[PDB]
Order: sequence, then C-alpha cells, then structure tokens
Amino acid sequence: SSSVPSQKTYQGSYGFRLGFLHSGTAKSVTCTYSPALNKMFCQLAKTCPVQLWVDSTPPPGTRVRAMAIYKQSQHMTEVVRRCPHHERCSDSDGLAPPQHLIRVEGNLRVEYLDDRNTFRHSVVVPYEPPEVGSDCTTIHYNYMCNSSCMGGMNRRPILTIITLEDSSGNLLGRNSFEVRVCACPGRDRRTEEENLRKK
Amino acid sequence: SSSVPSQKTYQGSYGFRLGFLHSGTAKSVTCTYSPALNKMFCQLAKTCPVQLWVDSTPPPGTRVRAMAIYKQSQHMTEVVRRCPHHERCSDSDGLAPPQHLIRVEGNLRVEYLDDRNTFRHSVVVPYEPPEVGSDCTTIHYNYMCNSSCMGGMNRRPILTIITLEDSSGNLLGRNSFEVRVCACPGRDRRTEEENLRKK
Amino acid sequence: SSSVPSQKTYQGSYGFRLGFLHSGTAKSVTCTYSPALNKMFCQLAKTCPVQLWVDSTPPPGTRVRAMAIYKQSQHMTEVVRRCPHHERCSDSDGLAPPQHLIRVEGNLRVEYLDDRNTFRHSVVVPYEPPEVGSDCTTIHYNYMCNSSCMGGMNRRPILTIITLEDSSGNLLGRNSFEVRVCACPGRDRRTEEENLRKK
Amino acid sequence: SSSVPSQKTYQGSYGFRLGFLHSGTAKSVTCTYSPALNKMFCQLAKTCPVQLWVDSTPPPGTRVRAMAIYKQSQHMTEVVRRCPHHERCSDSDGLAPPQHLIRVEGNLRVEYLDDRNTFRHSVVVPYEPPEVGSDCTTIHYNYMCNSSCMGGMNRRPILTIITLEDSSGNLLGRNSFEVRVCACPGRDRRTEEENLRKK
DNA sequence: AGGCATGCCTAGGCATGCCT
DNA sequence: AGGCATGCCTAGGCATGCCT
Ligand SMILES: [Zn+2]
Ligand SMILES: [Zn+2]
Ligand SMILES: [Zn+2]
Ligand SMILES: [Zn+2]
Repeated sequence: SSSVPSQKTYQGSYGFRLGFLHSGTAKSVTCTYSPALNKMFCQLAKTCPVQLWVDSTPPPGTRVRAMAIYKQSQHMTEVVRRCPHHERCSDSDGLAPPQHLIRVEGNLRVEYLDDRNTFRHSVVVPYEPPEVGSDCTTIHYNYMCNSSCMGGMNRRPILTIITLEDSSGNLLGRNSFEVRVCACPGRDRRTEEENLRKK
Repeated sequence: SSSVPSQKTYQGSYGFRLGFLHSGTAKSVTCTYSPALNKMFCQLAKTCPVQLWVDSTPPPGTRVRAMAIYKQSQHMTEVVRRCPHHERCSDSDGLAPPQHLIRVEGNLRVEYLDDRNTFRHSVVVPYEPPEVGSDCTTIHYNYMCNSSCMGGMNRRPILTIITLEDSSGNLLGRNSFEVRVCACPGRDRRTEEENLRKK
Repeated sequence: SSSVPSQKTYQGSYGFRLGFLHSGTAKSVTCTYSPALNKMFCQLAKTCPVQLWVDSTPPPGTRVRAMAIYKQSQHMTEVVRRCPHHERCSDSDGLAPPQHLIRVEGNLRVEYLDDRNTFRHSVVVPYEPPEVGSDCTTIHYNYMCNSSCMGGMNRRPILTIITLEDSSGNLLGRNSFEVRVCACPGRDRRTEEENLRKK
Repeated sequence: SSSVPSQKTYQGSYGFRLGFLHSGTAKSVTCTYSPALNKMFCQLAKTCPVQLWVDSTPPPGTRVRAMAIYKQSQHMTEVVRRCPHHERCSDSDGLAPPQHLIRVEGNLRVEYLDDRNTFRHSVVVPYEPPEVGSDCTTIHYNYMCNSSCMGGMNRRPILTIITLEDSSGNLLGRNSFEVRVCACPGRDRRTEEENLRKK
C-alpha cells in the first residue's frame, strides 16, 4: 500500500547486478560513476551506459524497468518529474513524454509508462541476453533535467531503481543507484567523495 | 468508559515495538528522536519515519492506528486538534481533514477517522509485513501544527499512541512516544535532554 | 481607486486633535501612550481611552470613525482583521462582528462597517461635543487581538486612523497613531523607546 | 513598426518624475533603490513602492502604465514574461494573468493588457493626483519572478518603463529604471555598486 | 579549466506570551 | 517584576550553471 517503490537490492534467482563504465574524472565529463557513493554523475540528456549482468539467463518476455525516486525520507513521497521549463521545450524524441525524466535511447521497443495509482513515471525495455562471448548487455539512459532544476528535482538527490521483471510483472531482480545530473560531473564527483572523506 | 485512550506499552503476542532513525543533532534537523526522553522532535509537516517491528507476523486485515493525546494529566481530557489558523490554511492533500494533527504520507489506503463518542481524531493504515530480508516496515507521519500553536496544542506536550489492531478492532499491541513539533528540533532536543540532566 | 486609506494628518478647519491619558508605566499597565513614538501600547481587549479635541464645534450629525491599517509598505494592502483563533472565541458583545479588530465600548450608537469595495473594517460613533467647561470628549476603544496573533497581525505594527466626518461624508479631520497590542505594554514601550534612542 | 518600446526619458509638459523610498540595506531588504545605478533591487512578489511626481496636474482620465523590456540589445526583442514554473504556481490574485511579470497591488482599477501586435504585457492604473499638502502619489508594484528564473528572465537585466498617458492615448511622460529581483537585494545592490566603482 | 553566480542552508540571537 | 519560551530575523558562507 506504500506509494513509494522499494529500493532494496535483490540479486534474486538470476544473480542480477549492475555495471558501470570506468570514465575520466575530468571536470565536465559527460557521465561518471562513483563506486564509493554508488552514485552516477552525468550531464543533462547525455548518454549514461548501464550494464546488466546476470548469472543465468532470465525467462523470455522479461522486462527491464527504470524509475526514479527522491532519495531522502523527506521527499520520497513526491513523484520525480521534469521541471516545467524543460517540459515545454519540445525536446522529445517523439516517444518519450515531455514530463518523463528518464529516457532510453537506441531501443526500438522502449515503452514509457505511468502508474495509475502512484502517478510515477518509468521507462521499460525488453531484456535481451548478451551476445555470445559477452558478459553483459548495456542500456543507454538519458536524464532530461539537472538535479538543480527549479520546480523539478530542485537540488534533491534521486535514486534510479532498475528492476528485472518477468512478463507477468513479478519481480526478478532489483538494483539502484543515486544520480546527480549536473553541468560538471567530474568536479561534483570529486567534491562529493572528498566531502565523504572529510566528514 | 474513560474518554482518554490508554497509553500503556503492550508488546502483546506479536512482540510489537517501535523504531526510530538516528538523525543529526543539528539545530534545525527536520526530525530527531531522543531515547532518554522517549520523545520525537520534528518540524511542522515534515516526514517523521516511524518503524514497526514485530517478532511474528500479525493476522491479515491488521491495522495501524495513530492518535495523539495531551501528555499531562491536566490536559488529557482535551481532544488534540489543529489550531484554527492551520485549519483554514487549505494545506490538505485532499485526504486528510483540515482539523487532523497527524497525517500519513505515501500510503494509498490511509483512512482518517473520528471517534463518535470521544471526538478524537486518528489516522489508520493497513499493516504490511516487511519485505523479505528486512526487519521492519516504516510509516511516514506528518504533524500539522507546532506544539506552540495558539489555539491548538498551545505549548502542551503530546503523546502519539500507535496501536496494532486486528480486523475486528481488538488490540494486538500498543506503543507510544512524546512529540514536540517545533522550529528547531535539534536545539530543542539538546535543551530538553540537558534540562533533564541538570534537574 | 487605491484600496489603502490615507493616514495623512489633517487637523482641518475645526482644529481636530487627539489626546492620550498619562499612564503609570508599570510592566503590565493596561494601556500607555508614547509621545516620542506616537504609539499606544495596550493589552488585548482592555480600555484604550482616546481624547477628541476640537477648536470649533463640528456640525450636527458629525461622526468619528476608527480603522486599522498595517504601517509597513509591505503589508499596507492587507486588510487588518482578527486572527482565526480569536474570531471563533465567541467574545462578541452582540454588536461587534467577531472579525473586527477595533471595538468601541460604552456607546449606545456604535456601528460596525465593512467597506463593500475594500472589505476593510471600521467602527463609528456619533461625535458629541464636550460638556460645558470640559475641554475634550473621550472614546474607549478595545483591540481584540495581540499584535503577535498568528494568522492575524502576526507581529506587524498597525496604525489606527481616526477620522472626523460630517453626515454627508466629507472629511473634516484625520489623525493617527501606531498601536502595539501585547502582554506587557509598559515593558514593550520602554524597550521600543530605548531602541529609538540607540539609533 | 519596431516591436520594442522606447525607454527614452521624457518628463514632458507636466514635469513627470519618479521617486523612490530610502530603504535600509540589510542583506535581504525587501526593496532598495540605487540612484547611482538607477536600479531597484527587490525580492520576488514583495512590495516595490514607486512615487509619481508631477509639476502640473494631468487631465482627467490619465493613466499610468508599467511594462518590462530586457535591457541589453541582445535580448530587447524578447517579450519579458514569467518563467514556466512560476506561471503554473497558481499565485494570481484573480486579476493578474499568471504570465505577467509586473502586478499592481492595492488598486481597485488595475487592468492587465496584452498588446495584440507585440504580445508584450503591461499593467495600468488610473492616475490619481496627490492629496492636498502631499507631494506625490505612490504605486505598489510587485515583480513575480526573480531575475535568475530559468526559462524566464534567466539572469538578464530588465528595465521597467513607466508611462503617463492621457485617455486618448497620447504619451504625456516616460521614465524608467533597471530592476533586479533577487533573494538578497541589499547584498546584490552593494555588490553591483562596488563593481561600478572598480571600473 | 579557473572562478564567479545567487538561491538557499546554517547558526547566533532576539522575540514576547507566559510561568514563577 | 524577573526571567524563560521559541518562531523567526539576521548575516556568513556554500551551491552550481555558466562566463571567460
Ligand atoms: Zn529541468
Ligand atoms: Zn497550528
Ligand atoms: Zn488574535
Ligand atoms: Zn520565475
């Protein structure tokens, strides 16, 4: 009955884990991931590659959902949406609704969904197994507002929750990670890791 | 026949206990809990996470009720309500009556009830067992007046009484805690703990 | 066209002036007037005597009106009225609307008015000339909220505007003074006068 | 033919001048005017008193119009309006259209106009002469976005253009001043004045 | 990439009905 | 009458997109 999706890591029967690319720590790198914070730092609308790893191939018709929630207890109830400014700027690829924060690029079967009870947005693609001789598949996500956007995330941290779901909407696996969308992900990742260390 | 609900701790057959998050002692932290005082300090309308722990899962259709009473003997008879100012400020989410002090956020099955004999307000949600691999569930409560509100709590301390109730309104368990809603929960928790020590 | 009454002092052709009584400035005197601040300090609902002085007798049917406005430019446009708690206190004399800040006591011809355009409150009594060998007439006003009332004056200072008006509605004279309604008028007068002299 | 209003000062035959109130330049004063910069610094939606001074009294039916234009040549052609977040905040008084930057408060005859050719917004009140023994009349303007609002003024300076216009629409006089709507008017005024003198 | 911007987070300290 | 309460005013300093 909670309207807040769970964020609990659940590797599940198929051994579901996420993977992220080692990037530069240059000031304005487009996407970078901090293991220490379990946090992705990225620029608005740039490609954020996320690897899916499983120990065993899930059943056919399995789906991959991405949803954002505010991380802080104080904001968890609020639906993460795009700010009014970016919602009106007609940057849609034709598939993604202007209100949705998370897009998937380069997938012909993407679906953008809206929970009729919680009003929360999400973007779903079918799960595909890796090519023979590869260990993972990679989804290219895009975040369409900055963390700081007035009237949107308004500087609040979010978590992206990725779930592996069988065809019948049951939970196969869940992982999550924090996201900051910002102008200078390298600077900001360095600042946050140093702040963690300093205090 | 008493119009004052009981505050007596009753762990009961299911081992019912409350839990609270460790928070900053920063001056204006939004919510903080003092074990020495069994007292929660929080800001008006901010999220107050309350954990529910049971040794054994209660029967289905079990419900979780929250009710406020004045803590002092001198005031226990008086129904705790919102002050006239906040009652008229049209801040309702559409579900909570403007008169009710305690709200629950993020729950699709919340009910706001009113005792026909005592006129006391309460807010109820269905009990849900923890997710597999978690020990507790968490309810997000909100207190919609400061303790100091003129015409309302008027600087008097309250207790929140959480009861675990079976489908047929029988008591399964009961816990309670003091609450101060205030502008600077960190300062005020330090002051009260130090006052306890000094005298 | 402006919805804010003028406060401009206008003694007019009848020589219209206000006077105040000397009051012992004990910490909690019921009412005291500071000439240096042109400001009255009084307790909620206590008698505030205000003297009407005039060089020439006004024509029959002259009336005396009192209105409150917020003193500061930031609040001028907001109608001065009672806070929600004192509005529902059921303390009307059967004549004053429960929302009106200013009442007149001890007058068989008092009338309370609501401006249909500005929605501002005022209280009118007929002007009576002094008795032979008296120099002035006194009106007894009551202020039915503290300056600090939440949802009412909310610590903002107000002016009382006293107008002398003939039966045809012409302005014959106007005077004003600041008001603080508070628990300890003698203390508060002393504190503001001190603050005045340290500027 | 130009869609940009003229800002050219024109006191005209009635000696039309603007005046401003002396304000205390605390860090967050609500409104302050810098004569050296001819610039008002004010907080979002707070009262900005603007004095209208005139040597000869304008004819009946004279109106006072306020419009905003971007100050820099690079932005002059762009209509000044509210950002998308604030346009959708539902903060109208029931009279100002939600898109208009400039409101007039406390006037029973305000009208909000959209130019059918340029689409620029303006707000108009009737001109009222000063009361006898008064030297000027004051309008209370409000600005409903910060200069920094994303998707609105976006940190670009604007000018407020005040025109005195007869009922037939003749220009009787024109004055203007720069505006910054910001969180800390006293600070920001100090900083820009400092920057001016280091040049 | 260096460094400014500017709303906003923070703590010190005052307020003011009210307790003693 | 003395002195505490407690929401909130004040100033310092950080944020973070963006200018140079
Ligand atoms: Zn955005
Ligand atoms: Zn309240
Ligand atoms: Zn009141
Ligand atoms: Zn805006």
